[PDB]
Amino acid sequence: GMDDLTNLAARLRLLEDREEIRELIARYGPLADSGDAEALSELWVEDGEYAVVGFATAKGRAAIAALIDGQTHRALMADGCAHFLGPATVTVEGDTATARCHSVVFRCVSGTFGSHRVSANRWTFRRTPAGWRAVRRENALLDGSAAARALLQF
Amino acid sequence: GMDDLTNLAARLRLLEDREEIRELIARYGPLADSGDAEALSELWVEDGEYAVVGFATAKGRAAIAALIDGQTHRALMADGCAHFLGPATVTVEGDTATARCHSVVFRCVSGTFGSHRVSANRWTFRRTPAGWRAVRRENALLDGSAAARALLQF
Amino acid sequence: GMDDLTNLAARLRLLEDREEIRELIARYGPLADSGDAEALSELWVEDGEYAVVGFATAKGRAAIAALIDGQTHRALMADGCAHFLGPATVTVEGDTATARCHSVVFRCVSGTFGSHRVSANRWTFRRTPAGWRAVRRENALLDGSAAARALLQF
Repeated sequence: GMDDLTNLAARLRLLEDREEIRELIARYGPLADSGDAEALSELWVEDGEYAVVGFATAKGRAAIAALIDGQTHRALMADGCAHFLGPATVTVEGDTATARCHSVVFRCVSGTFGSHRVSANRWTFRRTPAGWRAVRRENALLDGSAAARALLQF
Repeated sequence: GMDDLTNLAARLRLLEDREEIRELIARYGPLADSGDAEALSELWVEDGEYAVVGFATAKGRAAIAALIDGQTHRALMADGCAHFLGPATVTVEGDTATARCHSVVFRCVSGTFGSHRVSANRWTFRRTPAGWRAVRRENALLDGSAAARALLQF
Repeated sequence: GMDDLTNLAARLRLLEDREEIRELIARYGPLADSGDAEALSELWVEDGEYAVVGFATAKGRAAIAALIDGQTHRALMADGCAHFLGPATVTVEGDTATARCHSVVFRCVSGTFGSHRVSANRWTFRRTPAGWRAVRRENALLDGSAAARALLQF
């Protein structure tokens, strides 16, 4: 029955699921920008992937952590950077979910700030015994590329 | 009584309302950037409006879809663009609601990214039998214009 | 018992807490950009603080309001500005909470838009009888400074 105890519990769980998924996505940028490679990698399942058009795919937590520990990212941190992910649209289906959002990498160059990359992202998630975790993130530049538009599309 | 079943149901409904409204707003940019004109227009009620200072107002779903199908927007998509809407403040009052947020249109020009427009937005919504839908969106540039500040104000 | 009435009430309260805290943060930028100094200051407890590296700390609501009423901020509003705060990560612990987010100040200069400041923020909150309120906000530029990275870190 609508508004009975079992119904409220199901509806609350759905809100909790969505809020957990949004929290994962909102933690990415702070963790990246502070260099917390291990914790960032732990947003994903152990064999999670992070794919970017024109890059080698990072497969598994060690590889994802190695992106944050890597030269290029560390140099970006030394310049000054923000990995700014916007509000996500989220769809939950049982024990899986999908989100889409934009991301901008802001970079400080010569004492002024600019937009180093502007991208689309599509994320997938699954419910694990320890909570929701990312399964795959795909990212592409919104530079006219076809892939970026496809990542956003429903 | 606080925390009784009826009270929990009312409080849960309010959270659901706010999350639905935030989800509408978060879907706008992905739908715009992927060119999904029909679905974007369906964020609004049938006779919904989208007003921008110094532009003709788009009235009705066909007119709102025609903005995304239009030359100017399609050219922006070919350049590479992100319609980046920030987190919204939301106020629900019964079966209506209001939200305010910022939006930035990022555009790729000559292989680098910039901020093509930076704007205020005020959105109104109503509860329909099929869920929350937008009624009116108003937008103005944060270029010193009076209208943009008024859109944000409480 | 999981999913009993008392358990649902506790879980709902936690969602409400997080949504209230997110709403405080989402109101900051609209209030700043519209010049609503009083209401902006009332996001904080009476003796709340707003600290920015290399600035005098604003202590108390009058001082926080005086930032928005101040010359520098008013000139920024006349140029055209957006105080764009991204999605926050939020952790609630009882009657206190912490959030981290990015902020970008967009500014219109000579009819085009740019990123005037890009910053890290760490916010603390407490539950008051009138709802959640900010206690301290700290902000630093993501220009390579150590403080900005520390604000983001978990």
